[PDB]
Amino acid sequence: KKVLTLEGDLVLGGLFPVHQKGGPAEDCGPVNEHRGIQRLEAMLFALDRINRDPHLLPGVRLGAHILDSCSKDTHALEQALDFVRASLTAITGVIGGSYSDVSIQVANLLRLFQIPQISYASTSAKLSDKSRYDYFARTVPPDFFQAKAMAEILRFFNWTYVSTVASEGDYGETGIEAFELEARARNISVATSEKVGRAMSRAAFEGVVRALLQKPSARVAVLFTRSEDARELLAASQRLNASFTWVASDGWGALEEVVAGSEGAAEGAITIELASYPISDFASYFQSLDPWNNSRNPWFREFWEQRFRCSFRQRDCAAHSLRAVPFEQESKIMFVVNAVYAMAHALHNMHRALCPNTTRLCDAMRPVNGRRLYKDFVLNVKFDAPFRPAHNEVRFDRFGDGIGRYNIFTYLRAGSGRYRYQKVGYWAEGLTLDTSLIPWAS
Amino acid sequence: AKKVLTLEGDLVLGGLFPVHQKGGPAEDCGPVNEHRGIQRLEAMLFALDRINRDPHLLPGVRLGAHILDSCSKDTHALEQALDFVRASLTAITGVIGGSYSDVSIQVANLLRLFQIPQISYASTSAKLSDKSRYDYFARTVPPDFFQAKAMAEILRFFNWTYVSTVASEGDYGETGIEAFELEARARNISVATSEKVGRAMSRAAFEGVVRALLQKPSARVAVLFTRSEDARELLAASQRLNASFTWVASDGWGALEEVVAGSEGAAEGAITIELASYPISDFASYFQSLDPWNNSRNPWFREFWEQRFRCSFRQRDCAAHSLRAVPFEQESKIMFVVNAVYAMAHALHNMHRALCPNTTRLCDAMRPVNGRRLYKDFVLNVKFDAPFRPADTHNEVRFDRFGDGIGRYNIFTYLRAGSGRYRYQKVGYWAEGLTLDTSLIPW
Ligand SMILES: N[C@@]1(C(=O)O)CC[C@H]2[C@H](C(=O)O)[C@H]21
Ligand SMILES: N[C@@]1(C(=O)O)CC[C@H]2[C@H](C(=O)O)[C@H]21
Ligand SMILES: [Cl-]
Ligand SMILES: [Cl-]
Ligand SMILES: [Cl-]
Repeated sequence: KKVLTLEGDLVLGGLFPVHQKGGPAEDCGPVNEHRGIQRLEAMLFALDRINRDPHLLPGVRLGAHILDSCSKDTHALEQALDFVRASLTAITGVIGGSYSDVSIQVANLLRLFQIPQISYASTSAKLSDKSRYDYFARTVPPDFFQAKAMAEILRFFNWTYVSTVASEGDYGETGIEAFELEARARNISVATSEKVGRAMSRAAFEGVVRALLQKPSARVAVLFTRSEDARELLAASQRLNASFTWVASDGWGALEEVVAGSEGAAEGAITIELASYPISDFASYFQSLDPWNNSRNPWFREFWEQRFRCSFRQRDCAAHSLRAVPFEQESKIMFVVNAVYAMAHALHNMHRALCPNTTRLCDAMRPVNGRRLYKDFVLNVKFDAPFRPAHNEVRFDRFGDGIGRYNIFTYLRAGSGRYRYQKVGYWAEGLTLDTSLIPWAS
Repeated sequence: AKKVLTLEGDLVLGGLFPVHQKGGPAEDCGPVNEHRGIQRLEAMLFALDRINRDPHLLPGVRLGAHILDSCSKDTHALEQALDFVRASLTAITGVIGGSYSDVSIQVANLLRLFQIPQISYASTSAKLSDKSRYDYFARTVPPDFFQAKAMAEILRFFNWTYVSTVASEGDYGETGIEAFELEARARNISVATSEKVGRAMSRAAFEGVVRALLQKPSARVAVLFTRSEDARELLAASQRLNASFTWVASDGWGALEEVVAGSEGAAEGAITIELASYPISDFASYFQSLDPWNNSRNPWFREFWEQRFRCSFRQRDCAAHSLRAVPFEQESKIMFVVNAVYAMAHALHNMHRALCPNTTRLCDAMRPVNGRRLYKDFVLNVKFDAPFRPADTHNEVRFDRFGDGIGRYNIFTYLRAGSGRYRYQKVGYWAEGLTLDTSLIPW
């Protein structure tokens, strides 16, 4: 498989779902544009800015070794061998992965070589356990909080009889387990609990929907699903003409790919995303990307062909521009940039203590000690989030986690007939909803 | 800790045993583990000696060992298991173990990256049957769907319809109880409460579990899918709180003495399960003849001796003891250990017969052994009479399509015998249907 490599004095590993999961034979399927390509390019954008920052590692260039997880933990683990083979390349730290199952599988390999790891999207509560994930940190909070936010949405609307659907794996199952605990504490009962396996068919999704219809009093379906599972569930529901009030986690969030083609089935859905903002300079950087000037990204030409349904062989790709089309910044881009900066700040603070007389890598950091870097620097960073709007701070808590803050969205059909996500609320140690923005709310 | 049991050979087999219990929050390794630790490790060494003398099983190919200690911890086991792959980055042809499902899964994730076949003698988690994830794993034991079905059938037989469940956190406990619950539901069995035992539970936290179970006085039956230490500590807490429960426990508790020792009263009337087996021949004699001077090959034996006879070698006079003098109860899964080692030798033998026909020695075609072909073409197709089987038995060793063993279990009850001593009695079995006889059950 191909790899993205950038030269530096210290090299940061990267892990992203550049491609979707493949079919029954192949590990890798189509290019994953939003949570794959954009997130990868956000890490490249962050590295470029750090490398030109006079106040952050002025004498230490940050390189990269970025791998594709193909949205599959076993494939991510096979790729993750490149990070450790230079110990039986030299990787100082790893940024990634996205999926909780990928981050857990990778963390269990990285800790064996004391490589620090910072995830920008893995929300599984299991990852908060430092006796098991002692080299793991994340810029995102655990789903202990997300599950409360979802139980409280149901409690506010008095939805006391609901069904649940969880993605098989750490994320979905432990997320739904936390949701169900939090719902029972607020006297919300569960009609049925469905599961979506890691290799389900389109007909098997229709089975899930039929199973949810077997309890007609439960109109509210609570999802702790991966985007693809939310997408297929919704497509199955459109096909069987089933109507549900969806309440879904960040896996769905405010992704257009989830609802595209099943807008009618999704209408009225309440979704959650981790509280974030779009990073302004990232948008001009991404929209400038060009298949002729972006050779450092080995998956960019395959992304271009898919996005613009063109062929470089057929010479019909140049007519397209990311400048000439609309740009929707993926919700967790801020978390990617914060993870790269958190690692850069940690190495900078380590450099200040270990190399006081030079801006260059002194012998004390040849090589970088993984234990010290994680325990005494990564966990202790505290800085103002870069490219933030006119206020956020990057830091890790005692479990190496981010802050439990969430945005609440609703999926609606506007007066024009066009569909959109609309921010209707917020959760941060308590629920705040603006019912005037929810079309079906009284 | 960092001791490794090494034995030279033409082909080296990796080994993995919980030679020590898990330590406290500051140490990876705790006290030496006699029954599921020392005895199983010794059973592998016993099998290797007997294979290495056998003229019909690899006559010109000596099998070596690289045996590691998991310390009953999946993170520790995996740090140790790097030894198995550091060459492929001495060469390891296949691996025997581990015991705990979480250990076996963690190691299988690593070994498959290097196409290293693995055979467990005790990990029963259904997750391990998934060949999209554990394509180099096989086992001499069945997956826990069968154990969980057997448990739901035991309840249904006695009309125990409102019950409680206790699971050790992880892929053995949680998935075992989850399977049990689906089988119990279909048999009109309800669940009062479901408790989880965390990996770092305190004496107070176990008492909290007992009180959580007491909050439902209608449910006197508690179904356990727990690791032996969790069951030991839950019984200890029940004894402390004068709590009375009808225990229905998986192989984790099984027929272990250590689980019941000191909590006999809280344990009395327990229905426990173990995988169907027999004590093997020659091993009882092999184990009892072990001394701190002849057994230098096992670096953990002196520490086992010190624990067993409650003495110290530094202070001396530990020597004036013998395993022959003390009684010997062969650990229930010793047969699975020997079967796993023999399964690998037979797969290696059959591969040798096909790829090296012109010599009894290791030819080029097996220099190195191709792990993918070893697993797919030979390990999955082994079929042989179980070594050291008892008189007038037709036990065979084989694997199904997915590398799993056959769902056959023995059912036990924990009772006070006529001599006043507390003990486990065989009162039934499950092999595609429940057979138990009420007569041997005192209640
Ligand atoms: N929070 C998730 C997880 O697996 O931990 C759910 C699905 C996938 C989300 C994302 O990449 O934005 C990440
Ligand atoms: N069957 C178990 C498992 O973890 O899969 C339960 C606890 C431990 C048992 C044993 O070593 O005898 C093994
Ligand atoms: Cl990923
Ligand atoms: Cl083990
Ligand atoms: Cl245990």
